[PDB]
Amino acid sequence: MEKAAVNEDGLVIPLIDFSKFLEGDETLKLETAKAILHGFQTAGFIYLKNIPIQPDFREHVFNTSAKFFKLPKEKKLEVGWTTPEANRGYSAPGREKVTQLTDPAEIEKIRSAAPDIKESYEIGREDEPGHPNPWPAEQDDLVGFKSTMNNFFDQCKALHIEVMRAIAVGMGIDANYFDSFVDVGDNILRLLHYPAVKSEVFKINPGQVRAGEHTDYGSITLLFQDSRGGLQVKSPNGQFIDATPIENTVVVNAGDLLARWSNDTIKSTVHRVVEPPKQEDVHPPRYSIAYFCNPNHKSYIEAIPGTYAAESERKYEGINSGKYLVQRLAATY
Ligand SMILES: O=C(O)CCC(=O)C(=O)O
Ligand SMILES: O=c1[nH]cc(CO)c(=O)[nH]1
Ligand code: NI
Repeated sequence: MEKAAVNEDGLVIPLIDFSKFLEGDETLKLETAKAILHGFQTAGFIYLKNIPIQPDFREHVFNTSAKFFKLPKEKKLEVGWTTPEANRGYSAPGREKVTQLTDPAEIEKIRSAAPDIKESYEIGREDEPGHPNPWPAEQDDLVGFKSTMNNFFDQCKALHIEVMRAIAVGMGIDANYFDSFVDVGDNILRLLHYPAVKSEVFKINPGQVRAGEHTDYGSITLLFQDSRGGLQVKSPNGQFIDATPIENTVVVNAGDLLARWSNDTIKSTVHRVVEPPKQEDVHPPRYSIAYFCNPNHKSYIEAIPGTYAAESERKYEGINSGKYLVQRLAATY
């Protein structure tokens, strides 16, 4: 019913008014839920507008994130990312080093490699046994950092549950089917800062990007982006298409676990972040926030009802959600 957020090269990413799922009469609620599902089943991406998270709070959260990344290099490494099983803390991709152990076939590539021009900080739920968040010190500009981000984590946690309900309603299964699979909130709030960079850097280092192509791992990802642009989604014809920023929208995409969970009725689509499409000498800083939603780590993941007719259509063996994720997170090391 809304004009598509993206409509190019066979890639159609719908723009959906989420308040119509939450506040509509039964007919409108079903129409919206079906629009949401259909978006996931085709593009694997949707844009939501009029979500319960408020614009001025989102802007406060973006300012708060920007204050963290202005912190000195040493203060950010203090709260550094440790292990894949914690998946919490600060990181910036380093350049790989040639060493005595390295194979000479790889040396030409290692020297030419260009790491993503980004830095990140990841926050998990506060009360996970054995995995506390490495919070920075609450002083000067970072007073309120914790309470703000925990607040935002819980609002995104609520939105996750609501988007899965829309998926359930659109599938015509029990509206609350996913609740017990996602109620723990084993999610990851990834704050991202892509620093100001000269456009010539992308010519000097050919193949250089802001974020490498990938699929996300979990159920869904709530992606809040600023107005800079650069996010691209891969079309059915194999081309990366610009996911244009639209004010007060959240870009929502399915991850590999939901794809598998859905018996591949829902798509998990390749995406990346390159230079903004506009031509300029210097690209200003880009801020985004990726809230990775996952099934409960304890959840066992096998085909959702109504995603297959005969058992022979089930493409995948059952897996534990938690184990799967750590394998994805630990693979690159
Ligand atoms: O920054 C963005 O717009 C996308 C980042 C992303 O896809 C990710 O962190 O997984
Ligand atoms: O926890 C994470 N980290 C990174 C990704 C992909 O960028 C993901 O999907 N989930
Ligand atoms: Ni991603």
